[PDB]
Amino acid sequence: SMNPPPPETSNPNKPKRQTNQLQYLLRVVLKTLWKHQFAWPFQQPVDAVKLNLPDYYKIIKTPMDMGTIKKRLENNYYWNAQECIQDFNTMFTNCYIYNKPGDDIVLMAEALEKLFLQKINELPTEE
Ligand SMILES: Cc1cnc(Nc2ccc(N3CCN(C)CC3)cc2)nc1Nc1ccc(Cl)c(NS(=O)(=O)C(C)(C)C)c1
Repeated sequence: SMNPPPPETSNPNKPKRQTNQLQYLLRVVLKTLWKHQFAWPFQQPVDAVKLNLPDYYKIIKTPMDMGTIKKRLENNYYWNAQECIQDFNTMFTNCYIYNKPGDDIVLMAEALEKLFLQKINELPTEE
């Protein structure tokens, strides 16, 4: 009957940077996925109360979504590109853990993940 608080998106004491790689992760990677026709189920934390999935946050213990990633990038929350890439991978993996192969939600994640991988293949060299 309860959703957890969302993942952290603000922390003044956290070491953080703007790098050219992190800029690419916002301007290219996040922007490309966000505009996709299948983005919407991933644009905010899963509301497991509204979806009637009482097991969701009992099974998915490291939730992640693109709304959170977008805020983190906009706030320059990350230290490096790998931290942000990990958030995307957590989001995709969580989808495949929770759902059945071939479910619509899985097909949607797979389309986003394909694009993600194509974009990160061209992640620029740092600095
Ligand atoms: C990120 C994410 C990961 N996993 C799941 N899993 C999930 C599993 C079973 C359901 N239900 C269960 C019983 N219902 C009658 C059918 C769907 C919903 C979501 N959702 C996610 N987001 C999400 C957000 C908003 C909505 Cl409306 C949905 N619904 S949906 O998946 O059915 C679809 C997008 C295909 C319409 C999903």
